[PDB]
Order: sequence, then structure tokens, then C-alpha cells
Amino acid sequence: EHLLRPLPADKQIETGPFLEAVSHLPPFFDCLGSPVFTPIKADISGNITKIKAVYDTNPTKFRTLQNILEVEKEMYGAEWPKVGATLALMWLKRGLRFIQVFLQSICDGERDENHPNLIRVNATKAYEMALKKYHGWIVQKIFQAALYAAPYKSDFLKALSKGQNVTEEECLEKVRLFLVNYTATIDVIYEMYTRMNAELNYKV
Ligand SMILES: CCCCCCCCCC(=O)O
Repeated sequence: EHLLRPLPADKQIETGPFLEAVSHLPPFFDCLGSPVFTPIKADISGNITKIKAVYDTNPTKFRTLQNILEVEKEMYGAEWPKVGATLALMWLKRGLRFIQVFLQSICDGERDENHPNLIRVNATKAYEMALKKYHGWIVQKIFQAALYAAPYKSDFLKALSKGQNVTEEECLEKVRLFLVNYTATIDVIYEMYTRMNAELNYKV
């Protein structure tokens, strides 16, 4: 119902099914009514839309994520990889990695024992690992505001089990299952960017 597809032997990720799966992730930022972590949500959603626009023009040409990078490298020459869907996916993977590290941290029981019902330590770890190195001073401040406003852990978990009779432990089990194919997929995308020399280090 929103699991990602398993990783193929050949590690070639199909573009259409990938976009379909990750487009179910922005709504989770809305599970508490007022959206949470809005700058992270907005970037994920905006980058999905950009990649989908390129894919939809020629699904066979852009059948896999690797095809996008191959095709755009040829099309755009020296401007690549700072172009098109290659650039949108370079940023998308960092928002997807934020979600991965955040959810894994919560599932692993990582917390500040003085604030066991907050998720600030999990969100900070995820931000540091995924996004911080690529954000200038102004953008970092925009993220800290989203940090101070983070929901309570119990409210965040209640809201993921949208109106179901499921315990916090049962909810965490479901997130752990989701994390298996999701983490593998993000790791393969990162490895592709490094292999293809598509990764850039500029800050926004
Ligand atoms: C129930 C397994 C799927 C969990 C997906 C949750 C995505 C959370 C996005 C966020 O960090 O706000």
C-alpha cells in the first residue's frame, strides 16, 4: 500500500514505480493537521514533480533512474549534473535520506533520557547526516525553526497509525518493515550518484 518495490539484482531502479511510491511520503508530514518539517516536505514534493515531468515525456528513454543520469549527461554536456531531473533527484535523495535516518533512529529507540517524548535528537541526527552540509546559514535557521516546532513523539506515532487500533510497538514494527526496501533504494541511489560523478557539494 506504500512499500517501495524490492531492489532488483541488477540495482536498476524503475523510475515510474519509484516516483509513485515516494509521492506517498509528503502526506505523512500532514498527519497531525498542521504540517510538520515543512521545508523538508516542500523540497521532496517539488523535486518529485520535476523528475516526474521529465519522465512523463519519454518513459522508455527515462525507464530507470540510471537512464535519467545517462541521458541528461549526453543531452546537457558540461552543464550536467547541475541540470534537469539529475539535479532534482540529487536533492530528493537527501530529503529521502533525512526521512530514513529519522525513522530508523526512532525505531532503534534513540532518545534523550531527559526528553523521552520529544523527537529533537532524532531529527537533528537525521538533518546532520542528510542535509546540513548542503545548507547555507540562512537555510539552516529555517530548519531550526522546524526543529523547535517538532511534535511530541507520542503524537507523531499516534498519527502514523491514522485511526487504527494499533499499539506504539506495532506501529514501530510496520515502520521497520517499510525501512528495509526504502533504505536499500536510497543507498543504491547514493552509490549511483558517486559512481557517475553526478554528486555536487554546493550549498543553498
Ligand atoms: C508506516 C510505514 C511508513 C512510514 C512513512 C512515514 C514517513 C514519515 C515522514 C516524516 O518524517 O514526517
